[PDB]
Amino acid sequence: AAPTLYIFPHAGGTAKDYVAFSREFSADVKRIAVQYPGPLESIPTLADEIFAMMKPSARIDDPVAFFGHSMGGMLAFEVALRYQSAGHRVLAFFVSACSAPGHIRYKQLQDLSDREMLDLFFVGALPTLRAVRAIAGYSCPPETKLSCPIYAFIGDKDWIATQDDMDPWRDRTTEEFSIRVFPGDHFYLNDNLPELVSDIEDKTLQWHD
Ligand SMILES: [Ca+2]
Repeated sequence: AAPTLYIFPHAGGTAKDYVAFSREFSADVKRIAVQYPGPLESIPTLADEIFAMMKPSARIDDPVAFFGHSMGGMLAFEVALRYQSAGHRVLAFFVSACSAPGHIRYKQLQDLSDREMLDLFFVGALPTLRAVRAIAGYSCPPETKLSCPIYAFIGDKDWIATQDDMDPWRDRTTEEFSIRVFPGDHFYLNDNLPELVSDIEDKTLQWHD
């Protein structure tokens, strides 16, 4: 009777990084921050794992919504697709600082995890390098779409993800699409937390009943 929002963190991001984000929401929305298990993994296989653990947390009748920042955007989209095919009620999908899924698969994911030689044109760089491998191996067919509205959010000074690469998220939905630009870089949300959350909450409760 109260919608539940699933929070998908960025590559290297934990559920603890999204405590401040979740705190900004009122009691009208339930928040479940996903914690990732962590040259063997892809976005769809990780989404299959997340979906298996996540499905029992909400009843088939329960209204659910998804939020993803950066890599979390690709995973949240993939888990939302699985929820829809399973017959769940997906209200909306909120994608932040994440490019729209590409249609081709790049064979640059067969490089060794010691990409230090190729990167030099250390342990702290491993999570970012593993994400590049998962992103270059991630593709989605043009026909694969959600039947719920998509809300895109981007930072004006983000070079990793721009309005141009976030715009094709409109083709990943059968319904409404909206894109909002906030001042900031790849982690713009830290400085725009009240306005971003009030926007997500308003839209989640709007589609809820
Ligand atoms: Ca805050």
